[PDB]
Amino acid sequence: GLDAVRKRPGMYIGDTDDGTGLHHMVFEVVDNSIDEALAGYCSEISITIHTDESITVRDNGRGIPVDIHVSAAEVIMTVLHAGGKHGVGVSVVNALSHELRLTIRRHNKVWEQVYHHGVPQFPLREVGETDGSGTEVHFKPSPETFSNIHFSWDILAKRIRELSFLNSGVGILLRDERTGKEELFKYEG
Ligand SMILES: CNc1cc(F)cc2c1[nH]c1ncc(-c3cnc(C4(C(=O)O)CC4)nc3)c(-n3ccc(C(F)(F)F)n3)c12
Ligand code: NA
Repeated sequence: GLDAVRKRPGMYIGDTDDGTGLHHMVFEVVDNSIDEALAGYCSEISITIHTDESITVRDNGRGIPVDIHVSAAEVIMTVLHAGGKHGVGVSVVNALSHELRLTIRRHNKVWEQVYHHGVPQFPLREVGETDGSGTEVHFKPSPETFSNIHFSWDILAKRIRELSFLNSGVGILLRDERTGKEELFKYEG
């Protein structure tokens, strides 16, 4: 389970001391929005660095399926092994965040779930009406995992430029609330 991730984090997320693992936290979450853009359902992605060095990734895709009739969203946020025999998954990000809030806008409803170190505080639950669809993940990297909790504008921006070329017409906004800086990365092909 996620306990093993918390015990050997660099094995899952990358080096936790040289900046690799910390920024991989963002890139693992973002990859899901990129997949949603490649699928043709997402045209806007934003990545926000907050003053407390937490991160919000938000997209305007279909939203994670809820599939309650344990929610599908809880499965993808908490299960490490999908079964059987590259890319570690958002469950690793969850395990290594001291708190993470997932908000889904889908099928006229807003669903949310909160976790601490990957452990759900409560089940995914509906909390209101919405007119959009999409997914938002707000995570706070664990300072007990990363001795340096500070994000690098240059590192994120370099990777976002590479990502932008893969999806023409998909805007990726990088917003740094620590400094007031923001930049829209948008490739037109
Ligand atoms: C920050 N945004 C974000 C994070 C994350 F962490 C997962 C997703 C995400 N944005 C998404 N937007 C869409 C999907 C999605 C929706 N529907 C499918 C389905 C399809 O067949 O295309 C019906 C199964 N796959 C992916 C999604 N999800 C990424 C994984 C998953 C899922 F389905 F496994 F839960 N949803 C994510
Ligand atoms: Na949408």
